[PDB]
Amino acid sequence: KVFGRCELAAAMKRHGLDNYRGYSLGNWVCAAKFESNFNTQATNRNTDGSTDYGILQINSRWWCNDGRTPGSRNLCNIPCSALLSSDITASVNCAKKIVSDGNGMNAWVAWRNRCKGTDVQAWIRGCRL
Ligand SMILES: [Cl-]
Ligand SMILES: [Cl-]
Ligand SMILES: [Cl-]
Ligand SMILES: [Cl-]
Ligand SMILES: [Cl-]
Ligand SMILES: [Cl-]
Ligand SMILES: [Cl-]
Ligand code: NA
Repeated sequence: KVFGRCELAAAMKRHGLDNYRGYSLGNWVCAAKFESNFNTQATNRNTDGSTDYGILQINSRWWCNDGRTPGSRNLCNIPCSALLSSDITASVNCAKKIVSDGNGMNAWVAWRNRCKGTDVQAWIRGCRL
């Protein structure tokens, strides 16, 4: 599924991400824009052989099982395929664990490089929320 901007903002708010760990909804929408362009089926292979999955490009090194990432963990206790669903519940629940891990949203390098410190409220501007 390719979400619209305000469509995703609404879905993220419905699943309790808005101000989760103090990160406003615009932070989460911005991260999803640059990680996946709002596409739930986004995948990207890392140089180390891990893969990133879904709207928030969650990595198989730590967070999900894809059976092809040696020495990895599965701390969200999900198959990485769950992260590609039209239903964002598994991505949101796993993102809540990642953002609790100690470095907040810096876990998402695209958030650090493209969203952090910017006017992230622009990402939810106009949306009925
Ligand atoms: Cl957009
Ligand atoms: Cl915001
Ligand atoms: Cl594996
Ligand atoms: Cl594990
Ligand atoms: Cl699995
Ligand atoms: Cl959803
Ligand atoms: Cl933080
Ligand atoms: Na894994």
